[PDB]
Amino acid sequence: MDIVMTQTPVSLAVTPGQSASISCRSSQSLLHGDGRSYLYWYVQRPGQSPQLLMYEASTRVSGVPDRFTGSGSGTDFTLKISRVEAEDVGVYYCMQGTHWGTFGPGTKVDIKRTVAAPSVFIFPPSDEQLKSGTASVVCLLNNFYPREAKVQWKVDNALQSGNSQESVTEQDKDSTYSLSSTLTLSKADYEKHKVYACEVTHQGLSSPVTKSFNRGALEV
Repeated sequence: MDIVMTQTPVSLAVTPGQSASISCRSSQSLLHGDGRSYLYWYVQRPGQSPQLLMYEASTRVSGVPDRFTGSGSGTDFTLKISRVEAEDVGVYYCMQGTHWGTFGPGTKVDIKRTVAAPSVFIFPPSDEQLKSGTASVVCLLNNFYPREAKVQWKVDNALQSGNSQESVTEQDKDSTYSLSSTLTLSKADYEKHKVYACEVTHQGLSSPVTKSFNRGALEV
């Protein structure tokens, strides 16, 4: 009698770094006389052709990351991921080896985009730009989520507004953003002040972070 394969769950969403384990079930036992159960695990990543991950239920294919392990015998099997990584997105199918048939229904492994606080850094202007008579101070926000972020400039601890421009990258595929905030002053006005600081507000930060530097350059 031909074998019917079923998988659970239909889908799961996890954060990179978590563990996971999906299940596969066969309508008939896959156990052979040699004590081995002929069960394959495949993954189909977006746009790619299926890739073999496991054979004989518990033997990982050479080259497959060691985060993948397999277990099970007879009619019930599991694929285990000790640490889910971003590149594990895809549909995971099981397939029995007793006779030629279709994949199981598959389990789509999604990956949740969590809140990521930005890494903030400030950059004094270069002497080459100061020669042109213009000073541009840059505050960089690297790889954050979600998009909403506030950058408040302060010159000698005076709140600034109207002399800064923001440039954000397109959404990454990590779905994170990177942003630059450039405070532009004349060379004369730049050398009129000592402390330059950017204060970033982002829901990934329990409190707003301030990066500063002291002209003449002490980074605080």
